[PDB]
Amino acid sequence: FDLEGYGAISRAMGGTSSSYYTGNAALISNPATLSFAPDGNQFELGLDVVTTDIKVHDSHGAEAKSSTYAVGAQLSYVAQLDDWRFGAGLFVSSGLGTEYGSKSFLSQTENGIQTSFDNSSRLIVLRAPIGFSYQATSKLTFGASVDLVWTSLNLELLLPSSQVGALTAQGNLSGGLVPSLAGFVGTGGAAHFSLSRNSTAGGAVDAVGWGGRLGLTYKLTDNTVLGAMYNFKTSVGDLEGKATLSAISGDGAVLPLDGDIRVKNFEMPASLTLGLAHQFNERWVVAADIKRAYWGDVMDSMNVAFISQLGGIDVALPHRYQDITVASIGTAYKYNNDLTLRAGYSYAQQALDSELILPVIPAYLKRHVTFGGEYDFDKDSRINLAISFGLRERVQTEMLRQSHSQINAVVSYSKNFH
Repeated sequence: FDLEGYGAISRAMGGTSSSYYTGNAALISNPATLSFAPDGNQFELGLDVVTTDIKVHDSHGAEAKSSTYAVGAQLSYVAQLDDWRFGAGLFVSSGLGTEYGSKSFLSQTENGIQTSFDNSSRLIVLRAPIGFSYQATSKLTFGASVDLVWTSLNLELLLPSSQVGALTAQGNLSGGLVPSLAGFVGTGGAAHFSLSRNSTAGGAVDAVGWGGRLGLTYKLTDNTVLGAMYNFKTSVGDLEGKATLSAISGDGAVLPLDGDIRVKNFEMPASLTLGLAHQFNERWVVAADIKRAYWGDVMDSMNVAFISQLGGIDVALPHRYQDITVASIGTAYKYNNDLTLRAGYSYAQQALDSELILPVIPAYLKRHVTFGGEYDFDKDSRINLAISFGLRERVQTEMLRQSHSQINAVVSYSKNFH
């Protein structure tokens, strides 16, 4: 979602972030970094663009071709008040997700009828940090940040009867409606969710949250820095909106019901990263961070409740223990006095599998490989660059094979106010 450091610049160097100037994006990173910022007041201005490519194939020529793009932004201004550095920003990750069309084997009944229903998802995060960085000694900086959050989810899932069957079997599905139209669907049917309503005026199924953050740094040597930060599991609230469940019979008939979803305990990971920035040269600077996503850490259940005039349906997915580890290294050579060149590789590696291959919910990529530079044309104006690579992956276990990749591409601009 954003466990990739973030920063037009912190993206260029493998996602590294913990101990070196990473731009104003250190507000959602390590706010202690903001103390390595030029004097006066930096004003960052970022524009993100991701595209994503998913191929799903199984039981012969299953042909699910998704290929969306998303687009984010960055409006930030970190201001220096002596040893204090105050700052705030707006950050966007809008359009992220999937779209398969209503032509897919994903849009065929469990018995195999081509439905007109769509398979697609799209999320919109809206972080808004208020942060500070505090210079303390000639060797140690500290920073915190707190952010209001706002998420918006539209999605068009379809579940071939047997999946629903498995969900009732597990004890995860329930509700008035399950008995009632079990026979209308019938083994060989399918139910289909559609929370659309992107008109936020409607319901949209959206929520407000609160993230947190704080970190530090140590100049162990004069040519070596020592970063650490703990992102808090962001307390997202309930996603309440308006959706439309639609059961589908063996021969292709459709009952459209209209109600309200309430998604509960969408667990976001707390994370703790550590690393360093050795500088054995006045061009060659190199960063290396390890990150540990404190993932599954509460013993709740994500609870999706659909309530209609005709009764409720309800799904409860437990919070399995889980966690990931992103080893990220990055590099920035100074070709000249106006030019830095960055590159980075990073390898995430999660444990305990959790291989619930959800086509409409893409999975985090392990190997990333990123490049990028910087260029000055004003010295009080400045402009950063990055591109990263989601490296080819296979994941598969109903039987389903999926193979997908991602490709981020950022820009930002800092007009400095001395």
